[PDB]
This record gives sequence, C-alpha cells and structure tokens, in this order.
Amino acid sequence: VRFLDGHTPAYDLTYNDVFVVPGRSDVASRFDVDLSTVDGSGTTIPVVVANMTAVAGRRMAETVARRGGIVVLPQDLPITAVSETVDFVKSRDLVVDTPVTLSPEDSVSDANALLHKRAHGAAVVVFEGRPIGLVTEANCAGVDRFARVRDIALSDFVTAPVGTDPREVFDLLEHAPIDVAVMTAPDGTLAGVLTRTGAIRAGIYTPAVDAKGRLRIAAAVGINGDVGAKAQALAEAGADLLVIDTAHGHQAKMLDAIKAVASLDLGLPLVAGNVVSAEGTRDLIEAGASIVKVGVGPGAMCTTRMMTGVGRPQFSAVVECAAAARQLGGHVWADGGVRHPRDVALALAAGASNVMIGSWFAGTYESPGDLLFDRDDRPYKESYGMASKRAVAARTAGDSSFDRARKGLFEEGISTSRMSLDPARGGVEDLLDHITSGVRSTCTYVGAANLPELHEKVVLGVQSAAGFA
Amino acid sequence: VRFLDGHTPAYDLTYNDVFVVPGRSDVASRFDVDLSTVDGSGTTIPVVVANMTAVAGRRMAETVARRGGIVVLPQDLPITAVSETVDFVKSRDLVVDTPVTLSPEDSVSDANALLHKRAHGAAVVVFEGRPIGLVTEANCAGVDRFARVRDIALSDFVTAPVGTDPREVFDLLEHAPIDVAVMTAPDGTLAGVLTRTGAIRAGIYTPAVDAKGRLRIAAAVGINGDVGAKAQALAEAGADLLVIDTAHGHQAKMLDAIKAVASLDLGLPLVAGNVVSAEGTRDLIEAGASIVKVGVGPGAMCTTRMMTGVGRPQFSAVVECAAAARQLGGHVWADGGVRHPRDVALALAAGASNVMIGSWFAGTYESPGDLLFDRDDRPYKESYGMASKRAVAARTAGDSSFDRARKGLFEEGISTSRMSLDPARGGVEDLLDHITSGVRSTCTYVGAANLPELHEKVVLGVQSAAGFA
Amino acid sequence: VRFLDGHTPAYDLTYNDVFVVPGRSDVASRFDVDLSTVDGSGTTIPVVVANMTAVAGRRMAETVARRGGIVVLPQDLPITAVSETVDFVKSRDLVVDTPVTLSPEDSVSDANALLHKRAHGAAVVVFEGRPIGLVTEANCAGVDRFARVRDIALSDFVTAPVGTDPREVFDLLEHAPIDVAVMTAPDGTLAGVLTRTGAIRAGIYTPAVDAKGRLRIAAAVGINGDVGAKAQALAEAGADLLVIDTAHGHQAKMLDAIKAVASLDLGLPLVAGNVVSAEGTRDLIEAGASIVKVGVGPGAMCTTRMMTGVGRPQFSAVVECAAAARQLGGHVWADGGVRHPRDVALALAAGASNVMIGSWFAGTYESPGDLLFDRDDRPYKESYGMASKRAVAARTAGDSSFDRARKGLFEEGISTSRMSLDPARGGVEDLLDHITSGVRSTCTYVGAANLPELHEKVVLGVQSAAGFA
Repeated sequence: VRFLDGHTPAYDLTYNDVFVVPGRSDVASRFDVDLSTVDGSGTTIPVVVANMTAVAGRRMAETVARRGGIVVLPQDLPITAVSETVDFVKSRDLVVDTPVTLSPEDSVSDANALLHKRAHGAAVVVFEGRPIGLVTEANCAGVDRFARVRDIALSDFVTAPVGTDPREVFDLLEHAPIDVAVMTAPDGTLAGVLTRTGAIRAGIYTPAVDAKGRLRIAAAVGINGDVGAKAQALAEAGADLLVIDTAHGHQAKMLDAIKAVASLDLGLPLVAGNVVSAEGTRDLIEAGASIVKVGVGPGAMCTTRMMTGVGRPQFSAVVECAAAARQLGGHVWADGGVRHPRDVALALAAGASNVMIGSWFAGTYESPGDLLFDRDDRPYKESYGMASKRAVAARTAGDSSFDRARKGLFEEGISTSRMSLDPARGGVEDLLDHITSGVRSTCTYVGAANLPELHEKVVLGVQSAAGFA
Repeated sequence: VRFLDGHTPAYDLTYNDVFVVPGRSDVASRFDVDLSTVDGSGTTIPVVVANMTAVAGRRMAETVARRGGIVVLPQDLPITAVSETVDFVKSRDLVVDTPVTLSPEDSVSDANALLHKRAHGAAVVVFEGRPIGLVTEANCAGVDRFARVRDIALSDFVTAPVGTDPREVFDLLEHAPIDVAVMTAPDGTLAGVLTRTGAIRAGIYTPAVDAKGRLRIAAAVGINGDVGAKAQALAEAGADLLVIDTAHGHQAKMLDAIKAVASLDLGLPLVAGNVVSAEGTRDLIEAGASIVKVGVGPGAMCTTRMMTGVGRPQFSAVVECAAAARQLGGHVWADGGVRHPRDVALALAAGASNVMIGSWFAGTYESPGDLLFDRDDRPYKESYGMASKRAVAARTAGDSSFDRARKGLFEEGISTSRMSLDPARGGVEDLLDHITSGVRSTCTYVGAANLPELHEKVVLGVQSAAGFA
Repeated sequence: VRFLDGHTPAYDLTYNDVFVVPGRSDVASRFDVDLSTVDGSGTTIPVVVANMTAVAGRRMAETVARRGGIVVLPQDLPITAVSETVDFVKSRDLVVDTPVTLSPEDSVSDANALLHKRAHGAAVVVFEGRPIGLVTEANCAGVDRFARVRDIALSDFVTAPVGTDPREVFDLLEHAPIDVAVMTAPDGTLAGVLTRTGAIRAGIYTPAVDAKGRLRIAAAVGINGDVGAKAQALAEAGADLLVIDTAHGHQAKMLDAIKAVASLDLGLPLVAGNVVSAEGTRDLIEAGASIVKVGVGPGAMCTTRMMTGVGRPQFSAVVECAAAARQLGGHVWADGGVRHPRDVALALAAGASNVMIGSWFAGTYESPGDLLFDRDDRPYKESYGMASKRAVAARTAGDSSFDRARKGLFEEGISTSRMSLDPARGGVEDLLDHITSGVRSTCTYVGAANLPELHEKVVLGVQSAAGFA
C-alpha cells in the first residue's frame, strides 16, 4: 500500500487510524465497477458469511449465494444435515426466491411466526400446491388469537409465469396493492416468489454458481479427530469450499491438519486461520493452504484481548499477511468483526481478496435463530459467537462427565449477545446493498474499476485520536 | 504555515490537533480588523452559506448578503424560481429589512406562524400598504384560538422616515416599549423595518454589493446535462457566482464540465469541488477554475467515512490545497462541517480565502424550513443534507420508474437531522456576530489587521489527545 | 316514571343513583326501534349539538344534520356568517359528503393539515374541478417537508356516478385499495364523496330535512339588546330553530325576551333555558316557549357548583321539569354535560324529548377548532365552554375599556379544557353510532319500539354509593 509522505507511525494501525485519499477518477457511476474476486472462491462480491451457528443457516445461505456471496456452514453440524442443506441450496433457482407456505388451518400466531422469517412480508397459502391467497402483516394483527389463516387470507394476488423478465414483473407491480409477485410453474404449482426489489437486484448481482450452474456453498472443519475423513465426506456431500478454523492457527496441529487435507487432493481451495503474522501466513500456505484467514483479537476491548493480552490491530495485520501471501502466490481473508462498510472497503484496500462477516448478519430475518422482541418491542436476535458451550461440549465426543466438566471449567461464559435488528434494513439483502454501495463508492473515489486496481492505485493516510473528541 | 520547533507529526492534523500561539500585537480592539476577502467573491466577511436546500433560501440570502456574506442557491431549483429569488434579493435595501406583513383578518395561529420566520419578534399589519399596528409574541399567546389579528393588534408603535440615520433610530428607541422601529416611505407605505440591534450592525458590517449597488447572490450547478446552458442561463438570470459541486471533484467529468463552463467566458469566478489533494487542486485550477472547494469526509465518524474509508482531516487538506492554489495563483474555500468559530479561524489561518457553512445555519429563523417543536417544547428545524432523495430523483430527469428505483437502491437513507435552534441566538445575525467576534479575537491575538496578515504571521502548534480526557 | 317498591329516597337522584330494570320485550333487534322525536324539532335521533363555539361549526352541522341530528349555531356569530353557514349547509346533499380539495401546488404540511379535518382519511386533488388523484396519511409522512402534493399524489382511485345505490358502492369497494369512493357529477366535476361506512350509515339514519328537503339547522340568541330583531333576522336568514339560552333562565329578563320573540309569531318552536324547577318550566312555557332546556350546575364538582352552591342533580330535575311540561303540553331538553350513552338513555327514560351534547363532540375532526398534539403525540382539541372571554367582551358591544374591565373583573377564568380525541372513534359519526346503539339497546331491554313507549313502560330503581368502591 501507499501512504502519504511523512506518515511513518511507530505503532500498528487499525481501521480508525487510516483514511483513503481521493485520486484521479475515470469511473462514471457505481454500476461501472466489477466486484468479482480472484481468490478462487467464485464469489462475485467480496462478502463471505462466517461459520457461526446463529448466522450460517439454510435460508441465509440461499439468499447470500443468490446475490453472489458464499456461506460457510458450521463445523459442528451433522453430516446428514450438511448434505440436506447442500441439496436444498443447490435445488433452488437463481432468479426467484422460496416463499413461506402456510396451511389454511394454521393459527394466526403460527402464521406470523412463519411469516417473520423472510423479508418478503407475505406468505402464500398452499392447497395441493396451488396458491389461494396471501396473508400479510397488519392483517393478522388486531384480530382474535383463536382465528385461523383462512379467516384473514386475501384471495386477490398477482400471478406471473416462471421465466418472465424481471423488468416485466416490476412494470406489472407498479399498481399492485401488494408488492409480492408469486410465480407459478406451467403446471400451476408454486415454483418460487419474486419481488420488485428482488427483480431489480436480479439485474445487479450475478449469482455465484459452480460448473453445474448451482449455487455455491461452503463447509467448515475442525482440527480434532480424523480431519481427512470429514473433509472427504464434505467434499462428497457437495461442499464447494473447505475452511479449517481455530482460535490459534499457527500451532503445529493446524499444520498437520492442513497437510492431511491437502494430501487427499480434493481439488478444492483450502482456507485456514487465523493468523496475524507473516510467518504464520507463510507456514500455512506452505502446508497446502491457498487462502489464509486473518484476525486474532482485533478489538482493543474484545473478550480475547481482555482475557489475554493477545491480538493485533486488523489493518496492519491484514497488510502484512496479504503482502506475504502475494509474495508466496496466495490470498488472504479479512476476518475480525466487520461492523461498517468502511471496514470492508479498508480491508479490500489493504490487500485482502475477500472479507468475512459474522455477528452483523445475525440480526436479520434470514438467520437461523428465532426473532425475539425486547422490553421496548424492538426486535432482536441472540448471538452465541462461533458456537455455544453445549455445541463444543458435544463436539468433544463421548467423554466422561468428569472430564467434560474439567475441560469446561476453564471455558469462559457463553457471552451471549442481543443483536438488534434494524426495521428499515432487516433483510440480508438490505445489508448487502449497503456494503456493496460503500465498496463501489470507495472504488469510484479511488478511480478503480475492479478490486485489483483498488489495491494497486490506493493512497492512504494516518490520523490522530484527537479527531474523535 | 509556521509550526513550533520540533512539531513534525507523523499523521494528518485536524482542528482538534492544532492551536494558535499568541504573538506580538499592535491591534487595539476587534473593530480595527478588516475581514474583506481577496478571492474575488466580493464578500466583506469570510462567511459563505452552503448550497443546501434546508438552508439556502431567500430570506437567508437577503440577511446574509446585507451583512457582507454571500449565499449559493441550490442547484436543483427551477430557473424561474432562481430568477424570482435573484430579483427579490436585488430589489432589497442595504439598511432596512423586510418585515412580516399580516392581514387583519388572519388567524392567531397563522399570525404566530408567519411571525416566527423572522428575528424581529414583531409583525406589521398592513391595510392598503399603511401600518396600523404591531403584533408580538406573548400577546397572541394565552388567547382564544378563534381570535383574529385585529382583536390583539396594538395600534401604538414607533415610526420613522426612510433615510434616517441609524444612530438617531437607536436613540429614539431608548424608551420605546417595543424595540421595533418600522419605517415608512415618504408616500406613507411600508418601505422596510429597522431594529436597534440592526441599526448597530448597520455600522459594523459592510453589505456585499455588485457594480450596480445590489446585494450579491450565487447559484450552483451540477455535472449532469448541458452544464454550459445552465451556467449561461444562470448568468443571464443575475447570478454573481457559479459553483460546480459534487461528492468527488477530481473525476474527469468535473474537468470536462469546468472546461465547458470556462469556454463560454461568462466573466464570473468559478468555484469547483471538492478535492483534498494538491494534484486535484492543480487539475481543477488548470481546467479553468479560480476557486477550489476543499473537504471530503472531514469527520472521522461522518456518514462518508463510515460508508467508505475515504476522507482526509480538514486542516492538513486545507493547508496543502491552499499552498498548491497559491503556487498556481488561485484561491480555496474551506468546506467540511463548520461547527464552532474556532473552525473558521483555523481554516483562515491555514490559507483558506473563504469558509463555507452548512447545517449550522439550518437551525435559524431565516432558513427556508418551517419551525418545529420537540417533545420538550425546544424549537428545532430538520436538515436533509445537500438534497433530499426526492430532490435527486427529480434531478435524474424523466426516466422509467424501474431505472429510478434501480439507481436509488444503492442510495443511502435520507439521514435527516434535527438541528436544534438556540433561543438566545436563534437569528442568523446572532450567529454571524459570534463567528466574526471569534475571527476578530483570533486576529487580535495573532497581531494581524487583515486576513492576509493573519495567514502570513501565524504560528501554530500540535497537541496530543490526552488533553481531551 | 315508575320505581320499584320501597324505593323512596330522601334526596335528589343523579345518573349514578338509578338503573333500568329489564322487562318483557317483543323487539327482535336494535334496528326495529324508531328514534324519531315528537318535540317538533324534526330530528330523527334524540341528539342535539350544543351552541358552543368550539363545537358548533359548519362541517359539524352538515355531518350531524345528514345523520338525523340538529345543531345550534353560536349566538355571538355575525349575521352574515350565520347566513353563509346556513346556505352552505342547505346546499349540501343528503347522501354524499363534501371531501377535502387540495391544490397540486400545495405543501405536504398544508396537505395533511387540510386532510385531518375530515374522517374520510383522504383528500381529492382538483384541477379545474376534475379529480386527478388521492392523497392519504402515511403517504405524505416520512417524506421531505419541501415536497408538494403532486409529488406524492396517487392517480389511481375509484370513481362512480352520482345517484348510484349505496349498496352498489359498498360492493364495488370490496377490493378497492382505498375505501374512498369519490363521486363525479354527469358533467365530470366533483359532486361529493362517499365511503363504505358512510354508504352503510345512509341506510340506517334518516336525514333531518325541512319542507324544502334541505338539511335543518338552528341558531341561538341572547337576552341582551333587541332580541326580537335578531330573532326575525335569523328566521329570515334560514334558521329552522331558535334557542334562547343563559345561565339563569327563570329571571324576568328571560320572560320578557321570550314574550318579545313570541309576539312576532315567527312560526318556529322556541327553546328556552336553563331551569331545574317545575315553577320555572311553567313560567317559561306560559311566556311562549314550546321547549324548555333543563340543567343548571348538574355536577357536584363542576365550576358552577364550586363557585356557588347552586345546582341540582340532573335526573330528578329532568323528571320534574318533564312532568310539568307534559302537564302544560310542552317538551323539555336534557342538557348538563352528557358524557356516556347511559346519560342519553336515562334522560330519555326520565321524560326528556331530546338531549343536548356539548364538550363531548369537541374532540372530533368535524369540530371547528384545529387539531393539536400533546407531549405524548396523542391528539386533542381545546374547549372554551359556551364562549371565550374575548367572545363575551365583544358581545358587550361598544363600551369604554374601563367598563369592560370592570365587568370582566368578576368574570372567572377562561377554564380552557383539553378534550382528548379517541383515535378509534375520532369521527362525529363514530360517536353518533355509539350513542344510538346505546339508546337502541336500552329500548330493546325495556321492550319499547319508540321513545314514547320507552318513557311509558320504563321501571327504574335506586342504588347506594357502596357499589362504586
């Protein structure tokens, strides 16, 4: 990277200690920017969803993959569930989305509970596979709790055939009372749903697909047990990317696991982490990893940094790791608690080929967790970090209760977090457009048409802490 | 600029990281300081009002121009409205101010609503053009809401002829029950109003006027469409200054627009922005711009800096841009969210020929927006940044709803802000005197009689962030 | 009236000290009850709106008269305004209602302010008299305050010709996105609006009309000045009913005024009040009054009862006055602060031919006052009793300020009241249906098909104060 003259700080830099200086630009608008990645993951946007139990679901995976991103499934998930989720994701369409199906005999409470897990705002009542009507919010509210779906269902709705151009659908929905545009297969049965915003997004985001034209998806593995067997099973299960993640990735056990997985030669890229040192990046790459995750205790007040004085500011760590990987011909991923689009933009400018997003996406409809309401009626969803204490306890396989309790004694608390959900941008796509708009604006300001040029022609600076007063 | 020995920081500086060291002074008082600018804008004070829809009105323009400042009208305003506003501003007097005219049949609520858009605190009832009386606050309050103006109007008021010396008016108002001093033309009809504070200010501030003796005013243009046609139309409409503004001013499109406007040779100075780099300043000046705006993402927690890691601290950017412009024989303007008089003083000391003020003036009576009251009865006025989403959507001309929604998807939220109004200093002049007093005190401390000497003989220093604890 | 055996209380009774005992009933449903009055006022429901400045408006008069009620205009209103209001009311239709007309150039704030004075929830934009579209709440909210009507107007709306059956309109609006059903004259211009609820009510309420088929309306007069001249002028102005009202109606001045008005023989019924004694009722009737108002200081904690120990419980006063009037062949009206439908039902059962409603209707959209919002955003409207202090001061004609202040010294305070507006039932009709439903349920419980039978076959009881603990 390039810094302004005289900017040679005597400390590591974080995202709050740097800024991007605008330069000569030839890009007309944001849409003239290509966000495709060159790390081999096949993502058309620099967004990856973290392998967190409270975030990495099936609806989340489908929604993110349809918009060009990728998702890594939790490493503790059973193999059968992993295969089922992979099949479900790869069985979806690239243009239309799976709506919520409600039985006419279902209760109003169950109706709204099943309604609030998608961003469409409506659910389709299905009888033998054919739509009868739509039920929306403010229609099931204020009515008797003993009522049923059939007593509030609206039989008038928009219908279009599959294969219709998104522009035609948007034009049709210009006077529709409900923005939903449920689509029926030529047989007549439900074959997905479309929305005007979804129709618009269909022309902006290029879905990420494999050689078979199916949405890509990733799975995670640990460093305990037979790593090679689990990796091979996941590869046979349909996983496109494999991630080996742990708190400290520079230990010899991770090197052994990486060598074991690379020996099988599954023909897929390997993502290993996390390290914050150039030596760790080189060691991981030489072990047979093509992508290296970065970020250990990136926050100055995070749990890891309070428990241990171990960590590193994200910006300098990413810069050094990316430089080492490029020297060795690899790529890096920028983990470490992304919270604003500025984080994604600066991570990309520092040299990261992709960015990993965790707890931010927890507070969304598409997340696997159930939607909760606080004392002030404001929606929220709980977060449990990488995994819950029960999850790791089960991950420790069959062991005597004495050994399990002995191992869990040193384990810290669950550290559950209540992730608020923004009413205006509660959908996952409502955050993806935000992040992509930020990145595109950064690219236009720099004057780069794609991420490699963004990294090549970026000029950075350093600011003091007096500007935050 | 000059810094103390040993002050060579390894980072860009902001307004909180610098201070002015007092030096030998020969200036007796603040009034012995000349605040005239040399940028060619004709302003007698270093204050310019930003081209914001919620700030740049007609009353605001008149009030600011009467006190020596200038105002830039919004770029999205219709040409007919621009011409009407220019004619209204140029048809005003340089000493007396236009009061509020109330019909005797008007309602009390309408009376106070029309009263609260001026700082005089009184409104003149007009019948065939002759005053009958005055209505003030606390007179229409506590009465029946069905009452009318004639039922609360006070027929006793002070009257003086036009052309009377302000000192005589102030002496006359020494025992007047109401400080208002409504002035009648020799015919008898209303020809403006005067106030003791206004009379005093008439002897301090020199109004900014053109060769015809009429108040100056400015208009803004974009970089989309036929820039030359709009610039020529505005010049013919009576605009004195032209401003070409966009988020990123170093792009080739801005250079093309500047060349197009300069080719017509309208005989007016051109203000272009915004840039934070010396290269951008040189490119803009060589393209045919005499004044360059500065400031992109100046705050470390602003919307631009959170969405993108793009920006620069205001002080260093202003210093570098001013140095480049002086090397090329130009001038610069200091934008970037002025909030305290310290900002204006430091911007002037850094080398800026003028300062641009935006959202600060939104919370004033003279602003075009309507006055609102919060839950705690405290007055406030809303702010919408440079323009509202509807404004830019209309600015995109006639386009299909699909394209408009597609373009607006990446657009961020309205980001409306509730700008509180200070009861003690709610008037625009009540902020202008504050800012000018700060600047004059800075000049006396430095020991400079005018802004060029302020820039020439200023000594600065650097402080750490530990002083803000 | 009939009381249960042994109920001979040693005190006057109020509405809280009595109840109606159900009896044998042959009425099937509420709709089988006739609410027509026999007092000669021509009202089809036992509801009369009090002559209060904050209630008796023009929209209020139209809305109440369309539903079978009558309204008495304030006595302090100018004769020209009275004639204009009478013409406006008599120029309206008996089926459709006058909507709100908004100019396309009007502001959003003005749009919603003009929208919130009617219960339809929508306003019609008019250009040369032809509708272009509809603007509703939640459409003008959340948008730029600088926007205009044309920028938010919806051009799609329901249209039907005048004369269409209300049942057809209701059937048409079954799938309409907006419940409004604006009606166009055969020429094409606006000729009123209709609503599904309004269409339903058109078949329940019989509008009150005179011999010419126009909506009836009433006006009030005082006892000061030339009462005969004002009464004759109001009769010529189109007023249908004349009311002579004052705090104490048994004084000789009221008798003189009644004799003066009756001498002219205007051919209209005379309503005089207020009295609470049988002697006062007889004296007022013999003076030439066909209807006598009842109720002086009816509340035990009202302003009149706190200032003076003068008053009487409403129930016993109404019973005695009605008995005296029936003995003399007259009728009585039940004033005295109606707040619940129980009050109307008990007043009718006691022998009152009609009921007068005052401050209750102040908190409605149709009231002349402007809608206000409190600290908790809850809507409300101010009340000023019979008249404001300014109103009575002006009513005292042209007198020296000394005499006016001397007369107003003993006058109590304005006693303004903040009448809350119920969001669910904010419309006047939304209270009329409530009151009429209460009265119809009372009639069904008693077993009476009309008010005379309600008075004839009612059995009452007495309860102690221990039931309110």
